[PDB]
Amino acid sequence: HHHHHHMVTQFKTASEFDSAIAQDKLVVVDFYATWCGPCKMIAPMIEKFSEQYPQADFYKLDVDELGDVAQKNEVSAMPTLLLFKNGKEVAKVVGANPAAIKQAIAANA
Ligand SMILES: [Zn+2]
Ligand SMILES: [Zn+2]
Ligand SMILES: [Zn+2]
Repeated sequence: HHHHHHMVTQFKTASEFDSAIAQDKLVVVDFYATWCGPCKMIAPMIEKFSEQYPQADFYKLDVDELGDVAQKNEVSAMPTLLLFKNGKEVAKVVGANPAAIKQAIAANA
């Protein structure tokens, strides 16, 4: 019954980031870079999760484009999946293990 899609939306600016995470719902943010190997390896999992948890909003952020947002959120390892609810970080999953990311989403959705 794949009658519609959910997307992993790319943040354009810091202000869109700030507003998006303010919501009263799980917001999942994949911090990546085009140079990042493990990020590409986990991209497929994150896309699938976005359509597995339609009650959460999924986004991605290119640290080459919004390195400032990355700096404010203390993202260093890559990929980093940051999860927020009501303006507050609720998980910070570091690295490329799909199992941990899945546990974190399931915990917070
Ligand atoms: Zn149907
Ligand atoms: Zn789809
Ligand atoms: Zn749906």
